[PDB]
Amino acid sequence: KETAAAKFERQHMDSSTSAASSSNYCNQMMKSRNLTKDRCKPVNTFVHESLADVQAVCSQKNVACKNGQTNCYQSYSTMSITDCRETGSSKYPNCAYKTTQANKHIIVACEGNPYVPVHFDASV
Ligand SMILES: Nc1ccn([C@@H]2O[C@H](COP(=O)(O)O)[C@@H](O)[C@H]2O)c(=O)n1
Repeated sequence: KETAAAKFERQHMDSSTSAASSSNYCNQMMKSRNLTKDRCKPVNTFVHESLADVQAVCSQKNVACKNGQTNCYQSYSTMSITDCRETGSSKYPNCAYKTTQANKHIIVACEGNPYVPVHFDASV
């Protein structure tokens, strides 16, 4: 279908912009990245840093993932991110999201060879 690494890039990377522009940023990106195609994905984070900088997190601070696995890594520094959260009124297929732009550390799960990000765990 799509490799685990390519799925993570499509769902979470937005290196083209340095930050969310408007309050309509999530509504647009969630659709263009096809995250509202069968349902409205409730939460989704987009990272505004280069792909190389995001893949480097895999060799930074090892921490437990929310599920208890230990292949999660936190960035040593803060990164520009956009948190997208479904609104209380939102109803598929008319998905509506609330956009929050912020600078935070990210936590990702990595796997493979090369060892790259395959899952977005959280923003701290
Ligand atoms: N801060 C967060 C928390 C979760 N997520 C996304 O939400 C999805 C489900 O998250 P949980 O597994 O934490 O419920 C993850 O697959 C990840 O893509 C996110 O993108 N940003």
